[PDB]
Parts: sequence; C-alpha cells; structure tokens
Amino acid sequence: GLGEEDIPREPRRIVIHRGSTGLGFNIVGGEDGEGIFISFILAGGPADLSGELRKGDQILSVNGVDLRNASHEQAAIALKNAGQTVTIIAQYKPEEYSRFEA
Repeated sequence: GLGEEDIPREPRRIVIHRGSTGLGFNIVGGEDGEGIFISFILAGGPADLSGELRKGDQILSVNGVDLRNASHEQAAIALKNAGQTVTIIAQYKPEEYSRFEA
C-alpha cells in the first residue's frame, strides 16, 4: 500500500531506458548485510526523467537477478550489463536506508 508520502511500500517494478552514461543514479551498500540502495539521482538522467526511483529505494533485482545479498561490485556490473531496457524491482525503505547510511 501507499506510504505516508504516496510512495508504495511494496516492491514495485520500474522500467528504465538507458542513456549515454548509464541509468542516471548511484548506489551504496552490498556489504555487511546492507542491501543495494539508491543514494543519488543525476539531474536530467534516465532515472530522473522516469521520476519513479527515489533515494532510499532498495534495488531488489535487476533483469531478474536477485541483488538482495549481492556485493556492491556485483550490483554495479549487473546494472552496466543490463542493456538498453532495464527492469528494476525496487522497494522504498527510507528509514532502513537512513539507519545504514548514518
């Protein structure tokens, strides 16, 4: 269901169409049990133009590959190899993100 700022709480599918430098975001995590979280949205890049991904989204999967326990490098290489049309399953977890990034 919708959380308190109208972002779904449940895992949700976001389709990104890649740009010249990539997908337009950056990630943290992938170590010591922390999952892969979006930490940055590049202005005017694909993720920003889509408008759906948020800082504090956990990337659960990319093109059908589970990244819940993947390393940071494994997640980065998966994004790089995901092609021109990238299917992300994201789950918005602002509070958990803040606990890991504090």
